[PDB]
Parts: sequence; structure tokens; C-alpha cells
Amino acid sequence: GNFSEIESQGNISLKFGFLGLGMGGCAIAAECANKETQIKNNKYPYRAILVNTNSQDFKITGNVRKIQLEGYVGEEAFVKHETKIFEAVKQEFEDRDFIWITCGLGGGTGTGALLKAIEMLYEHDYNFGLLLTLPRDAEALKVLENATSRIRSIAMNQEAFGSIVLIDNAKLYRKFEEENPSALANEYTSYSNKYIADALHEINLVTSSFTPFSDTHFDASEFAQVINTPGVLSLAKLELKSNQLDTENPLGYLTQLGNALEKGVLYDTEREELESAKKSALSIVTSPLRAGRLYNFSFLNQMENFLKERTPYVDERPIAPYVNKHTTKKEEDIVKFYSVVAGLPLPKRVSDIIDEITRI
Repeated sequence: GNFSEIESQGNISLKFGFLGLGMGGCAIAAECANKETQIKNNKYPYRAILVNTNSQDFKITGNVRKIQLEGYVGEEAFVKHETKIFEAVKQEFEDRDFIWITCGLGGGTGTGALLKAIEMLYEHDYNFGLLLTLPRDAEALKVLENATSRIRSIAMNQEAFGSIVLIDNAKLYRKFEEENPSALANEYTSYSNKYIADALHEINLVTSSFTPFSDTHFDASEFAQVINTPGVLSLAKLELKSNQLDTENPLGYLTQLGNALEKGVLYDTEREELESAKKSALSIVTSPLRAGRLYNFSFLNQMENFLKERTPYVDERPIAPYVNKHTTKKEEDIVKFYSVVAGLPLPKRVSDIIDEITRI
């Protein structure tokens, strides 16, 4: 999670704002807003407004704005402080390009308050999306079936806003374990918030920090397009050595790429759900020496066909080759892939719950 080298010489594509709701949501939002970079004249690129009831845990500059709902978060308390909530949005997010309403599902923040925030930003013409966590415990999602749940209205109105970035806590916890086998569970949240913040910051950075090798780009404007696409969005990342990108024995590297597309950075996507994507963008980044030998029609055409067959309904999916002119000798043979796939369907676990609600 250290992008100091890339930052000093690069930039971010979108000035993100984060509207956190509830503990988990506010925790993620705060972490993103606390983000410190070496980007020149943009030390703290992200801003956040944290909406939560009063609490000591709430223990979480000037880039952050806290809004207490008292109650010492439900639809009622949200609506009862909506004027102050919106005034803070009006005063803190004027220079933002995109707002992420950050909320935990199955947690202590109802979908009722979530829908009200979505209605707010929509009625006021903001560019915004959803950054939502799914609980490690399935049993926690049953809350979505409760009498006051508005998960169905949110799902049915996906076209009103941008991408829904889902975060699978079960997934991040395992990465946390396999990563830090000696750490205590009590340390997970910290790691998690940081992983989420880094994932979003990384793609935001990569899309405005390197030199395009061709006329095909995955730049700030294309990133904006994808991020503003309705439906679920999945981020994927892969690093390989030059010697594996052998277009004559494509299975090694393509197997790795296909696996990365399904086992994303924050959520896992089924082959059949990916096939359902509406938008797709992918960037490759490597050294000047490697770029010269790697970026030819054989490789790029092979890449285009592979991706086309996996996301058949994507109108135009750019394969954008880039060169990191600042690549060290040690990183010289490394080839990095950054993928964004948008307009994905909601995952089965959530989708089954919505269908149950429609029946009822």
C-alpha cells in the first residue's frame, strides 16, 4: 500500500468524496480521507463526511467532517438530520468528481438510511456510487429481509446512480489471516479499511500516472465512464514476469489473468456474471525495455480476444498498454495488469434475498 514513487511523478484521475454511514462505513471513509500521498500539491486528495449516531467508537486534516445523529443508523435519524447532512455535503464535496456512499450491509446501518442518502445525492444531481461491505457472517444478511429493509428499491433503481463496489469481508479476512497468521482478529478492521482504501487509490492513480504506449488509453475520462456505470464493479490486478507472456504458450499467463478476473481485489465474480458485464477496461504496465518487445499485435490481439470472449456484451473494451518510465532495474521484467469490469449483476446471495422480498 505504498505508492510514493508513482505518486511523486503521477496523479489521481478522480477527486473522490466519501459519505460514510454507520460504523463500518465511517471507518472506511475515514481511512480513505486520511490517505497521505506524495502527489505534488495534493497531499490529502480525498474528503469525507461521516454520518453516525453518537458513540465513543465513533475514536476514528480538516478533510473529514463528522455529523452526529445523537441517539446515544436508521432511516428516521437520517431523515431527521438530512438538512445538516446535506449542508455538509454542499460545503465539503463541491470540488469532488465522484462520491462513494460508504455503507456496511447486514451491519448496524439499515438499507433504509442508505436509500435516503442515495435519494439525496440523486435529487441533487451528484455523480455517485456505492461502496458496500458484505458480512463475513451470512446470518447477518438476514437483516436485509426485515420489514423495514429497502434493499429491493435500491436494487431496482441501480440505473439512478453509478457503480456498486462490493467488498466481501469473508474474503478480506482470509487474506488478512493468510497474510498475518500471527495477528489478532482485533487487528482485522484496521487492515481491512487500509486494503479497501489502497485498492481504490491504486486504480485511481494508475489511470493518470504512466505513459501510454499507443493511442488506446485507460485514462481519467475512461475511468470516470466505467466508475459511473450502473451495476456492480470489480477490480482485478495481476503481476507476472516477462518470460510468461509467451503468445506461443498462452495458457500460463492467460490462466493467471482469467483467475484474477474471477478472484478480484475486493470481490469474487463468477464466469457467468462476468459474461454479463456492460463495460470493461484493462491496462498493462511495464518497463521501457520490456514494453518494446511485449507490445506487438500478437500479444495485444491475443489479449483482446481473450477479454472479448469473457465479457461478450461489452461494446468497447480498451486494452491500454503503458510504460512506467520510472521502473527500476529490479522491477524491469515485471508486467502489471489492472482491470476494471462494470455493470455486473448483484451476487446470488443478495439477489436471492431480493427475489424472496418480491415474492412476499
